[PDB]
Amino acid sequence: GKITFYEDRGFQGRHYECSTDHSNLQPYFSRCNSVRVDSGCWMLYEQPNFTGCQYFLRRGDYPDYQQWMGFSDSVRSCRLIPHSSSHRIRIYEREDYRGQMVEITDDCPHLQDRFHFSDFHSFHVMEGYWVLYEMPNYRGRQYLLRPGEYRRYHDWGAMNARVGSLRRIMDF
Repeated sequence: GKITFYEDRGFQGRHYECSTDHSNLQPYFSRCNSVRVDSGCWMLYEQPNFTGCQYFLRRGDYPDYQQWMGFSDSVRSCRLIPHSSSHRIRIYEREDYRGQMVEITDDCPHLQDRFHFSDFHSFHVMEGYWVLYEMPNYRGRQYLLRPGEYRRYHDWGAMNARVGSLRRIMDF
């Protein structure tokens, strides 16, 4: 993967070219107002050590932070997401994998309108990498889901349980 961060919008100012995970981008730039993703899928984080607001970016140009649904120009850590040939997630109605469950291997732009139940509080990522979104149609706060278990919203870095859609991460 290759991503370039720029301090000013429109791909101006101090820039940093990156091809790896970084827990601390502050030595290389103090603000990020535009990005060019040359290759790969990336999760950016507002704060160091993969904390704070999260943003999913893939191949393409982002001339302003609003284009990655940024809450500000802060980017202080990043993950290159590895390739997934398959995606499988279990979605549960209640915390700790209780209540109704559905198992999917595709994207879901609207959780509420699609299944047999109406509430979504825990997830088991069986295969691949996903982005969980606060609102329908892949909008709002974003949370990376990696293979593994998410018993309640704190496990996915949320400050509350609001969710609305789910997208597989695939190359771009």
